[PDB]
Amino acid sequence: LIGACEFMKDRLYFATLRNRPKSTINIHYFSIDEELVYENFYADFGPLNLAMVYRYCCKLNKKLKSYSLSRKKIVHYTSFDQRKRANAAFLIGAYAVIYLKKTPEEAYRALLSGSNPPYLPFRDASFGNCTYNLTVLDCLQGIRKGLQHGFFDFETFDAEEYEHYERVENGDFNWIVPGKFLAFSGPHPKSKIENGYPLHAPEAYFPYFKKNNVTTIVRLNKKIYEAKRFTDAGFEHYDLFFIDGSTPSDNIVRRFLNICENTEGAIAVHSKAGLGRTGTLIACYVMKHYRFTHAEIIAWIRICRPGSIIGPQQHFLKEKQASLWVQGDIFRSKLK
Repeated sequence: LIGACEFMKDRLYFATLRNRPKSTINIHYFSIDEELVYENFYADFGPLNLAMVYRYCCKLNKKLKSYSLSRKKIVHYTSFDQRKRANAAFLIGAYAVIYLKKTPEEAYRALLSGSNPPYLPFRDASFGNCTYNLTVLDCLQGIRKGLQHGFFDFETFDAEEYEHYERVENGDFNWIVPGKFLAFSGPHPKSKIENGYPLHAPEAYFPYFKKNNVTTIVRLNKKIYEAKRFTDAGFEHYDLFFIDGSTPSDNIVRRFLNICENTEGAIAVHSKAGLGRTGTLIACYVMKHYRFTHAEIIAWIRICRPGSIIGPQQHFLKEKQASLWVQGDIFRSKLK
């Protein structure tokens, strides 16, 4: 275990190993590299999504409470594939934050505690270069912030539901802020199957939305269904179009924040994929109202909905952070 990162004195370690190790009477080894696998869009490779973080933490907690392993060092290993290794490092750092009560900085210090190469930064889903480098530390800080503001709770998290509704066959949506924001791909005019691709019409969503207090739909992409189909059914509906892969005007950001601040229910936000444009505007709201940094919210939203926030949208959020924070301080003063 030379070079291994120690997370619990004489008890839990994170190791990078070129070949499969053999568990012994003294050491239990396990890897998730082939069990929890990131589903990529293009050259993005992580971070692993929230349900995969949950499944890891469940796996590890059971090992640490197991009688058969109670006298053993438990070693989470990953390989020399740096894209597997960054996700594996993210997983055990996140466990450290959630269950071992370490700060993101402590968890990350542990990840550097061996003699190991740096961890590769995560990147976006674009076809070019990505110069917004989302690090493992950023992802651990996003986890801490989500925990801090109750955006997830692994005592109640329902991974079967998460894994059900993320699928295009079941509507392709994810909660980003419980009770407040759901992100999804844009409905089509008719529920059907076209070239083996399942398409959902607005009405398909009504039961879930009504049951979960979705009062408002915000569309950010080109119109291919009549807004009336939602408003008839009782939903508020709003159009704030901006071009795929671009950043929204001040006017669009202003309008989005007013729409969301003036409902007490949840807002279902969509674009074409529900990734770039949708993630960018939700990020603006969460930076203003919860004071996430740009790195924390890009991490948090991608953990909930991989592929979210692309290309220039990333540097946009960094550029707008300071003013969104100010606008939030003003907003909260004018309360009371």
